[PDB]
Amino acid sequence: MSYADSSRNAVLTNGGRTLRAECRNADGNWVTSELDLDTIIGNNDGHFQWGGQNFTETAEDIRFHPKEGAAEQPILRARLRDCNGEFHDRDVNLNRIQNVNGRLVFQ
Repeated sequence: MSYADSSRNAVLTNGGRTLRAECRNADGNWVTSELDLDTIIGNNDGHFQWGGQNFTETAEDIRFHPKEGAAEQPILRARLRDCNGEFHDRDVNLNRIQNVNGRLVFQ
């Protein structure tokens, strides 16, 4: 499924630039993994782009929701600024992020 399947203590850090979460590895051990969103997440005029990087420079009000309601769906929403210079709150499915033996990687 995703890293969320075996992740906890998932909170955004650095102002929504770092995704910190504790995910179990292939052995079952809980590993604290951190993925710089700003390193693999981009904002395309109000649209999250997996593999963009530097989205935080055009993103504001970044709030991470690892376990959304009873759905426990990891989604990240923030205000995405467009090339014109406006802002529109968007949301992205962090389910793309999986855990490989104790590491967080986007897919």
